[PDB]
Amino acid sequence: ASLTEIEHLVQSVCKSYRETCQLRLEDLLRQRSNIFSREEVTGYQRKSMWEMWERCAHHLTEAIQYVVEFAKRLSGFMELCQNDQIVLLKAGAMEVVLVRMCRAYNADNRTVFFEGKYGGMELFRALGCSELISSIFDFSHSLSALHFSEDEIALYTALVLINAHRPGLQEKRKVEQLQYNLELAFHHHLSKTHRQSILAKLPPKGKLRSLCSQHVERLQIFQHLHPIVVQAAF
Ligand SMILES: O=S(=O)(c1ccccc1)N(CC(F)(F)F)c1ccc(C(O)(C(F)(F)F)C(F)(F)F)cc1
Repeated sequence: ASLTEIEHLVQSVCKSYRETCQLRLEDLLRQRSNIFSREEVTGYQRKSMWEMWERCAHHLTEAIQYVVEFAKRLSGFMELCQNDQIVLLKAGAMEVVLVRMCRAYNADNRTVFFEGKYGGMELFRALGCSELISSIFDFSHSLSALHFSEDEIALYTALVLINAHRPGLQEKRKVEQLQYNLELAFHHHLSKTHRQSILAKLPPKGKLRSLCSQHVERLQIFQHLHPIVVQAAF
C-alpha cells in the first residue's frame, strides 16, 4: 500500500464521517450557553421512569442508525458477509455512539446536550441508573481532555467498528486486513498533524466495551430490545 492509498483511505474515512456525524460540532459548541433552567430540570426529574427510558432509547436508536451509515461507507465493510457486518455492529455501533458523545459534552460545567439544551447529571434522575449516568459523564470527561479533532474522531471511530477481535467472525483474516489499513491511516495522519501523543492516552479498548455492555444490559432490562435487532428492521 502506497502513500497515495493511505491518504485516500484517510480522506474516505473523514468524508464518510462528515456525512454521517448527526450533530455538527459548530452547532454543539454554539449551543453551550443554552443551559436548562431549574424548572426544566425539575420537569425532567418528575417524568416517569418509563417515559425517560422511552425518550433515551429513541435517541440511541437514531444515533445508532447514523453510525450504521458510517460503517457501510467504510471501505470493505459492505464486502463482508451479513453475519460479520452484524458481528461488528452488535457492540461496535453503540461504542461509537458513546465516543461521539464527547463532542456534545462540556467539561467546564460538566453538562451534556440533551433534547435541545445542556444539562448536568441530575437531568436523568428518573431513569434510576445514576451509576450508569455517572459512567457516561466520566468517560465523556476523560475524552474531552484530549481535545479530539473531527478527523481524529473519524479515524478513531472507524477503528472501533473495524476490529478483528470480536466474537464469531467468519472472514476474520479479511477484517484484520481492513483493521490494518485503517491503523496505517490513523498513524500516518497523527504524525502529519504532530498528534502521535494521543495514542498512549486513548481509552483502553476494553473500557469502552464493558461500558457499552453494562448499558446494553440495562437497556434490555427495561423490556426494550438489543439495538442490533432494532437496526435490522431498517
Ligand atoms: O441523547 S441521549 O438520550 C443522552 C443520554 C445521556 C446523556 C446525553 C445524551 N443518548 C445519546 C445518543 F447519542 F445515543 F443519542 C443516549 C441514550 C441512552 C443512553 C443509555 O446509555 C442507554 F442505556 F440507553 F444505552 C442510558 F439510557 F443508560 F443513558 C446513552 C445515551
